[PDB]
Amino acid sequence: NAKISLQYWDGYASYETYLRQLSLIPGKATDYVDYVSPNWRGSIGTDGSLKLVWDEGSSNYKQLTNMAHGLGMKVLPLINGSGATLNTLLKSPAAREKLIGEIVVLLKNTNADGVVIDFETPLDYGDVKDPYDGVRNDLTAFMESLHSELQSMNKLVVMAVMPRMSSSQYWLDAYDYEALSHAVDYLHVMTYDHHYRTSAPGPIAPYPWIKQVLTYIQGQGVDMSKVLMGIPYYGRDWVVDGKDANGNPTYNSTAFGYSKALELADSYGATITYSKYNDADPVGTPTFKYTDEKGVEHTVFFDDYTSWNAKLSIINEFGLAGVGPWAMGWVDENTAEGLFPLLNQHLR
Ligand SMILES: [Ca+2]
Ligand SMILES: [Ca+2]
Ligand SMILES: [Ca+2]
Ligand SMILES: [Ca+2]
Ligand SMILES: [Cl-]
Repeated sequence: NAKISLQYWDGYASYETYLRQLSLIPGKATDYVDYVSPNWRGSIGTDGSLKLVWDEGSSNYKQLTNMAHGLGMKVLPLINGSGATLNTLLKSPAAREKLIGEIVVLLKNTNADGVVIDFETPLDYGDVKDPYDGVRNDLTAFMESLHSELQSMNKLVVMAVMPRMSSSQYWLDAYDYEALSHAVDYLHVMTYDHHYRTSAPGPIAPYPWIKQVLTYIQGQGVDMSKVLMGIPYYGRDWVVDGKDANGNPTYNSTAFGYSKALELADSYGATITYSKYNDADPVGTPTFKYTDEKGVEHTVFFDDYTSWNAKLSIINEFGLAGVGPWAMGWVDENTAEGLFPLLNQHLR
């Protein structure tokens, strides 16, 4: 009954932030977390070169990894990219070789346990009709070359992919989900940010929407026992920040953790309500509104222990491998007290 707990270690360029996040994991560490994924990515180049967040010969990477290893966890450095820079790279077979080589020397000069690839949209999808042109096959070739290489080193490969809902979403055609699922050990479907920073307010990851995404992914024929679902630790506070050139109201928002949301609702005396996404949403997502001292109306959507628990149940419905939440930086001591036991109940 043991499921995979992949935690994202978003310390960015701050060595102390990495340490502070580990220290926020209580009891026996392996009872809550299997893998930790640090975003040690500084910049990825056209030619496939890789630049990390600190100086060249820094001992930070080795020290942080031995730290996590001492706690019984495994480390999978997050390699994330997007946009034009990543499109040129994958197009070039030399640049693909180059990046993989940089990954190889990283896992050697760190003794890490593998890598989480996070190549996000925008990605070249070419013509809309043709579902097979663009960077799609070049991306697959990268994953297959990486998988072949790292598995020789007895290292793990996890790939974070965009949450596709249906066939009409042509801009996601870069992800050959079936072929990709065979080039990884785990497939992390990032089922969150259904509502984002400048969109209309709403649940960041509604219960029926996650199931909807996973149903599509299942339809592509991927092995669901290799799929890690996604869940947000953060919420969002939306306001109307103005107008566009055509007079249309524009939204903007700030992201925060579970604790901040509670303090907010308490400060303004707003009552929290579970927003049911539709008739197929039993528990729902917590939400509230308030008006600040400047007269601006705010709308908040976030996740508590109640909604988190309902969404984690999807692991049992689809027989998933586990969950990859984003991210530990959104968890403070108050949140951690109830969140980690909650994780242990579902991930055992
Ligand atoms: Ca992301
Ligand atoms: Ca296309
Ligand atoms: Ca199509
Ligand atoms: Ca208008
Ligand atoms: Cl943001």
